[PDB]
Amino acid sequence: MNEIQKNIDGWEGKDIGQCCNEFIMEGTLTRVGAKHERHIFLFDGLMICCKSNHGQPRLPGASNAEYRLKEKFFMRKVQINDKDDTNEYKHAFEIILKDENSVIFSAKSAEEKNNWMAALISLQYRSTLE
Repeated sequence: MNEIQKNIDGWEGKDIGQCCNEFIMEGTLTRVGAKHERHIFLFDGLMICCKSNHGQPRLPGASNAEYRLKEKFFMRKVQINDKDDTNEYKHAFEIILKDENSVIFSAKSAEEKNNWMAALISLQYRSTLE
């Protein structure tokens, strides 16, 4: 949370570093829904999306959370759906995470795209097996 506290906001949650906080997957996905980006961070406890659009003051006031940790407790059952055509589109797909919510991630790394969906498919996979 120390190396993450400088990329979150209100560090939501009641002590996670003790419950886990083991960032399963570390990566930043863009939300193709209004030119918006956020540093995604699926924790072994839940999913946390660190919003990222602009900066904020109070930098010299001990801080550096340019982003904003967004509560996303669905990793326990996600559903990524790489619904894109790059060749025809940019580089984003639909993400169907628990709590019935669809997103529009935007990756630029063939690996990230795979690690983006693989990571999600990793947990979502534990929602029936393992």
